[PDB]
Amino acid sequence: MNIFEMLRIDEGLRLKIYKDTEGYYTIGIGHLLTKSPSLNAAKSELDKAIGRNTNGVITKDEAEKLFNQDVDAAVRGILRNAKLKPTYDSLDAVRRAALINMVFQMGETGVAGFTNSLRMLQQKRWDEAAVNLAKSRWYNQTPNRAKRVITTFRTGTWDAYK
Ligand SMILES: [Cl-]
Repeated sequence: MNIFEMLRIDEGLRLKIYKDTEGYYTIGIGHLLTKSPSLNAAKSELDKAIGRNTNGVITKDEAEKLFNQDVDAAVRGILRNAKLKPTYDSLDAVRRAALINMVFQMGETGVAGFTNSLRMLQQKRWDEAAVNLAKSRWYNQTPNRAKRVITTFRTGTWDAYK
């Protein structure tokens, strides 16, 4: 198991424009297109992202390419962020994948807002961090995916994904 397989399980794969759990226009492996309610603004972003006239449909390779970019952007955003970087550097490899997962889903800003939980992860107080992470909108809205991520932080193994 690795970050790519983990995120592919959590996000799934759709080759046609769809709406996410928040109701936003998305495509591929969790690639957010726009928060705008316009399906046209969505198609326009999509064509911009792919570099061709897509009419809302992409191929598997195209989905995979967006996915490579998104993962790369996520890690990098973590490494340039004063609140995230110290937590990331402190963790083992499996738990690093859990943090990349949260950032891919909610963005750097959202994650940087879990101040108390990050402080608990740095200290390696696993059980305590798991309880604090669950007191969030994130956990209440996407509880099955949140439990998987939280279990990963708690255990430092890929058990929740096997
Ligand atoms: Cl893009």
